[PDB]
Amino acid sequence: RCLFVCRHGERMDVVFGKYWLSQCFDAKGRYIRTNLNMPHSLPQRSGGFRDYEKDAPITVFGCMQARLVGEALLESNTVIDHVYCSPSLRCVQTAHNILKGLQQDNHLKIRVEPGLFEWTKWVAGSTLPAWIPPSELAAANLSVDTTYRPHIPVSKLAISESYDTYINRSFQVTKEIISECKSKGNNILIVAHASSLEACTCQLQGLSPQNSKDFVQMVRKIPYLGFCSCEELGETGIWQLTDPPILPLTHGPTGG
Amino acid sequence: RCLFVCRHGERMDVVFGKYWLSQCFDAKGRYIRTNLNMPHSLPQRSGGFRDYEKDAPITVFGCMQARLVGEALLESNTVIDHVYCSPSLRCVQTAHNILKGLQQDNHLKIRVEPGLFEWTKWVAGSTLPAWIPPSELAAANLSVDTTYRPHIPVSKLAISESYDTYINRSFQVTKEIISECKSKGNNILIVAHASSLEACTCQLQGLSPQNSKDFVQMVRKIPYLGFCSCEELGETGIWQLTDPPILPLTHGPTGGFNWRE
Repeated sequence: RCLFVCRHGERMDVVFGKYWLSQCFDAKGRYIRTNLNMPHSLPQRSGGFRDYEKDAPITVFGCMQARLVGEALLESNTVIDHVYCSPSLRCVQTAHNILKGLQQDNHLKIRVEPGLFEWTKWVAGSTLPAWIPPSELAAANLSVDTTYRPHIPVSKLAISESYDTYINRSFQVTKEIISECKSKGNNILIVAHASSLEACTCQLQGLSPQNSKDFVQMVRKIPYLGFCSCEELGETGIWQLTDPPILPLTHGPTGG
Repeated sequence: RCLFVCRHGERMDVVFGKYWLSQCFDAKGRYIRTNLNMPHSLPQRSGGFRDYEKDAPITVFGCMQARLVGEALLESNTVIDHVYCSPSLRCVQTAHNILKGLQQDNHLKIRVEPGLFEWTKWVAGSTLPAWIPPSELAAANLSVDTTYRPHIPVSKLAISESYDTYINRSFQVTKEIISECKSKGNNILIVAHASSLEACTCQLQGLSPQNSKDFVQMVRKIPYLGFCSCEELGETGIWQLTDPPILPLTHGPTGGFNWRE
């Protein structure tokens, strides 16, 4: 009956900049944090830590943003039956932290859906990020479903894809998600990107999509852990926006 | 040995603005939070919620900033022997949350020192904030020492004091703190305001205070939980700024549009 879509939390490569790896990895490739907003450790990646550069983790405070949202869901008695995320490490980690907040991290298993990845035009670099595969994510103590069959496998995503291609895959993927969850629980959570909130829901509400210009402008409105909800109207496959089951989250920078 | 001075955590009245009380208290004075960065509850105050007007609490994120600082101190095996704070609720709550991170919120008792309050020129009106007295703080789940006799009681703070008066009293209170702790511990933590980092340590180190115009520019640069450290050279009474025993803490805002639709 309800679909919840939310943006990942605060990024290491935004707080500490594009050259963040320079401030936490030494010449031998040892992780040595230089700020309390950096995690105590980062999982070992199969391609080495240089894989972090196009696929950075959330910060300590990004983890907290996510946890507070999970706690809010719990306090509102909002049951989540199915949870999906983009393959980006920041989305997987946001989902895992929401599950911790919800006290469901030992029960729900996150379905990693490469079809939830953001518009690949925004991939900062020549090629797609070396996403940590679900088996390795589960090994890094992220509550991921290793058996989930993705609607768009990683190899079916195209670098620098068109806007129309991006929009199309969002709606199709969302519809496939809704369909497979249909008989098996009421509420679905998708943890993905700012673009996902617009792209996953636009045609779902029966609205016409916007040009890439209006789209990019709408995407800039979404805060970290920005959270929206839809409710299915009868059948139709038309969903209508609803007031979210939880309060919004707003904080400033450490500043100074 | 070491003197640590830090700024309080993120303020409710900064994030949610001057009129935050109007947002979260109804006409009957019931607190109803409207954002996940607002605490689940707030302490009852003697004069009702309007006492918050000039004395705002920290946010959920402010509590976490302070907790992480306390956790970091624990991880560096930095033992805090005495802890003082400004009588401002934001400073008291910050110090309490640091003690929680430090796992000392049952052992250390915070010494509320009105002498650590910021420059009184920054208080609007002709009256000081209605600070929660130490007895009522200890009662409101904040780990304060009700036995502590302040160096500068509330009554001894001047309304709209001059810059050099603020700088002098900061110097004087810090020396008095240092002196009373000498027999009993090695490390002192002061939890206060942006202005406190320089005001408490400048003359201690024999450095000249900046003019009040340069000072204010310097002050706005200090982040929430910004943390500095002075160390004493044996029994000389000579103090010098040192690298702090912990890492800095930096994060951004939620971003996007503050308000939609």
